[PDB]
Amino acid sequence: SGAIYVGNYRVVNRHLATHNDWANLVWEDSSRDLLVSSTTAQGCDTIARCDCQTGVYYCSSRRKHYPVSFSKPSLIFVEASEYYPARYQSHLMLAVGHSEPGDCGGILRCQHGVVGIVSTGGNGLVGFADVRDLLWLDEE
Ligand SMILES: CSc1ccccc1CC(=O)N1CCC[C@H](S(N)(=O)=O)C1
Ligand SMILES: [Zn+2]
Repeated sequence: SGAIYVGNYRVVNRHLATHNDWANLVWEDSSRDLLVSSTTAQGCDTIARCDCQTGVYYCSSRRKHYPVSFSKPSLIFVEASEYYPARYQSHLMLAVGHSEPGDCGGILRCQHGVVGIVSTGGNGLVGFADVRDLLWLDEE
């Protein structure tokens, strides 16, 4: 579990969105595994606006933050799960790092701010849904 709290937005994995998230929906995209809902309180996270390929992510199944090198946002086949059919997830970045199913939501960050959240992984991989292209998270 986990979310990004920037401005009056809450960014979560679409597959982990709550009823309250759906009832206060701003934007969602199944192909990216992302959903954004509106919040009453202002958040403290800042979004990175860069092309970094090195950063640090939080792994809840180890209670640890790990430095990682990650690929550029791309399309990558993600194996069928209880949440989506076998398919091409977009804007996804891969790294070598420990991950297990409930780690979705952990933040990946670089020197510029939050880069994205854990969405996939496996056999020593972890994948992140990028948010750096969502410029509207910084305003209104
Ligand atoms: C950290 S996820 C993980 C880790 C180790 C092993 C397996 C997984 C599960 C995983 O890859 N899933 C299941 C939840 C839905 C995502 S997604 N990206 O939204 O299609 C895909
Ligand atoms: Zn950066």
